[PDB]
Amino acid sequence: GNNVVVLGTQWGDEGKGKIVDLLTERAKYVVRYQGGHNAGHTLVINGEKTVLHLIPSGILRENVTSIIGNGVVLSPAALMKEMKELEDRGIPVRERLLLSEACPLILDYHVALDNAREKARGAKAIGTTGRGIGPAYEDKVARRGLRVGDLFDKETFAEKLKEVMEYHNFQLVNYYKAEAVDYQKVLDDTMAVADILTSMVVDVSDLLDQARQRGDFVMFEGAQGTLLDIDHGTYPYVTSSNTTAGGVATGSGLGPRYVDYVLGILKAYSTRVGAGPFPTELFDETGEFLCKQGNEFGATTGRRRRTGWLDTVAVRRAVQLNSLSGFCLTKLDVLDGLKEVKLCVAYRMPDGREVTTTPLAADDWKGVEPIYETMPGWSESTFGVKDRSGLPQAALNYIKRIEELTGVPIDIISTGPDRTETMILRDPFDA
Amino acid sequence: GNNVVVLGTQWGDEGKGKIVDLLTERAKYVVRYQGGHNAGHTLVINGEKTVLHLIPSGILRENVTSIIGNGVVLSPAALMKEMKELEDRGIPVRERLLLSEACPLILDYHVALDNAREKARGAKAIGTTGRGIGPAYEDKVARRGLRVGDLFDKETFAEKLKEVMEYHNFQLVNYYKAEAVDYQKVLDDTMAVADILTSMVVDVSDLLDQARQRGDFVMFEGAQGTLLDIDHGTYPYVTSSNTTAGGVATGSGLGPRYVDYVLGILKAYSTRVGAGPFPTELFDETGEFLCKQGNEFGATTGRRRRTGWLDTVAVRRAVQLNSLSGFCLTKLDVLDGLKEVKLCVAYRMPDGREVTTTPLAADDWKGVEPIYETMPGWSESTFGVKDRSGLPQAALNYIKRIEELTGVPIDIISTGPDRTETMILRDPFDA
Ligand SMILES: Nc1nc2c(ncn2[C@@H]2O[C@H](COP(=O)(O)OP(=O)(O)NP(=O)(O)O)[C@@H](O)[C@H]2O)c(=O)[nH]1
Repeated sequence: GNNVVVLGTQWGDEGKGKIVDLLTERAKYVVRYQGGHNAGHTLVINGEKTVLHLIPSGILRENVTSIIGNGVVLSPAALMKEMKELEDRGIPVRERLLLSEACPLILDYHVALDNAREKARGAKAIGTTGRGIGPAYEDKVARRGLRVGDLFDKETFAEKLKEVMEYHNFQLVNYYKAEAVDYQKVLDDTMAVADILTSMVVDVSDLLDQARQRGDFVMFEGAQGTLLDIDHGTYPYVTSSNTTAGGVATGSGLGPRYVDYVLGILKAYSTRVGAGPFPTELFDETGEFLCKQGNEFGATTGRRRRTGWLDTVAVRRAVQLNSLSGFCLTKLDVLDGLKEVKLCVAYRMPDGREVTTTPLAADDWKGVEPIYETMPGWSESTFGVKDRSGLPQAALNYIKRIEELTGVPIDIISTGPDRTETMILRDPFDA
Repeated sequence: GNNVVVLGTQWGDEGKGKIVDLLTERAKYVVRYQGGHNAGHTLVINGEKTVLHLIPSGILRENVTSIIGNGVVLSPAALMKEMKELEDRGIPVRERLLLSEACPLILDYHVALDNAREKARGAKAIGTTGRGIGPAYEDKVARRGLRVGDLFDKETFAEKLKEVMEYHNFQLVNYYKAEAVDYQKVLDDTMAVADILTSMVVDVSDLLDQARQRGDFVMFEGAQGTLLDIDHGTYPYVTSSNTTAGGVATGSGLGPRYVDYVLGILKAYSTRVGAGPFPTELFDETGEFLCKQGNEFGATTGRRRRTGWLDTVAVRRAVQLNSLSGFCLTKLDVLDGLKEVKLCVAYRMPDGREVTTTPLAADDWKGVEPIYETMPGWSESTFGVKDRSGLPQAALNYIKRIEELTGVPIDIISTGPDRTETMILRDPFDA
């Protein structure tokens, strides 16, 4: 179809950046519709390595318009830093990047709440919560937060700000016993960029509607894993926003019936970062092997992610929630050399009952036994292969099986970090 | 299509109850996916007139199953009230109703927070003092709240309740200087009906997928007006949750691509309750005529029910947001007797530009002048008419200009309050 959605179908880290980058070469628009400054996309800005957490990689492409829909919470501090880093590198950001007037603003006190909460709520251990995303979403639903559009009328901005801050400072001092955030500073910091921020504001919904009508290629990229969905993920080990493809309408303004193709980035094996149920998890040699061959490390205070086999049950849930059109399998090569490969085909419940659906209504994941299916592995490398013929039969059978168990075709296969190492069996846009 | 979404396209009060009752004769499943206990649907049963704000109207039907999706914030109190009302009028609710374990719970403290907030700074203003929908949504986003699914583990429920009730009581007492909320009571109030609740629990998205395979008729029911959507409405004069068709996916777990038809309920003229932009508002005898002849005097639900001409510029935004498939024009009869009739086709901006798209959700709305296209009216009666030949050439001309300005057909036309006072040109289910 023409409106393409690309998201992670598991618990994050599916390896979606390369796919996103490759699909941006044919797209007219790239739209972020959820999350905040946590996109995590590492790019090579002419020899120099750089990560982008807010601005879409489509920004590097000359004929592409990068859009930040109302679903993304925007820290002005974060955008300016990225804008400057990019413009410093020759990229004319301010003319390829558009924002919604409805984006919720993340200010100092928002981050302050997070920092405060992690101390008490969590503990003195890897408590990386410095961001302020959640609090921004919270103020949004409580109808007490600020939006980019509010910057258009300064007088009111200041009044609105003042009120939300006294409310927040109260909690900071009298409940968390943290410092208060200074009002004048927030106001001055924000007013300092108000004209920049609102100069990039556009009527996003109408814009996208015009593109749809003209048949332009529009790519919607999700930043977090499907199973981290606040609503359908594994509560409470979920993020502050909806991550499923259904979040595209709300977070961008485009109607639901306009999603043509939903590309689900699927990793060959599974990983999880932190607490949460993970039935296929491996606590042995094979695990350690996936972690090593896959380089499943943080790249920042990395404690080394949890590994395990591909969970077909877990993936069936994501097919449902996202109405997946096809998969893009990644890291197939990471498995190169395993005498045998496993894939969970069902969960066995404590009572004996076997299921193809993931746990609901309490009766938690606490005791699901994974029913695996053992496949022989392959020795012949799959790294770099650019055609289904370079792929050994074993590799093919495995892929073949995933398709059968899910009922969704693997339309793209990734076999290396570079863009040339990619197999396209269908193509999201022209099909 | 088998999956039908139905909602009002303006600021509510579009006359959708009748349509929903109608469409409910073919629906196998009727689902609520957004908001809370502010969805007023009036009905007659044991000769008495009963109003439901939570339970789906389809509860009257026998071979229909009603479902409250995870998108609805649920108040046990309000669920027991309606439940009992129906049990009393001989309807086996326990049998026909189903609920998501992911529905956030609304407890007394949430109502306290809401009430404290508006019955405070700026008493005579616009904020809260009511149902407690925003606080429950907020707890959900902060991830500190309780879900229907917590009722299974009664032990964990009681301590969880204590941790969160401690957090709000502090707020209530110290910041609002208000009565705290007795924990023992809330705990006792929820235990009293926990078992009742957990029995109605089901995996909703798994259930909606099976229905989708066997071809069952699923009607998704919207509760508020489209232009009141938290994100895309006439902010700040907005409601608590999302009101556009975008929430069916996040709100029920149904994949976005599986929505077949979106029916937008559309009143033949405009109304709005309370504060807020309203470009086509009347300040002459006509606005008084449309109110009196339309029974809009704080009748169905109001207090400040302003009246005006239909706004195609606003209606087009509604088309855009919901991917409208077809319109159902309601209260055609109200315009019976008018000399002329008007439609807003463009907004003149205070500067001077004449636009056709909704100005940004924060611009000179109170300062925008609507451009109208006038049309001859009809002395003949439309009321009661049950066949489009029986409608006057003037009427079936107005009908066509709406079609032509919105670019969406009107598949159903309501000519009076009786169920039989309806014309179904197409039927969302067969389309
Ligand atoms: N004359 C006339 N009355 C109508 C028509 N459709 C509905 N009504 C009447 O006008 C009101 C419409 O309200 P109702 O059908 O309850 O829907 P609603 O209150 O808009 N639904 P919600 O509040 O959930 O959006 C009712 O009092 C109803 O009897 C119509 O086409 N013509």
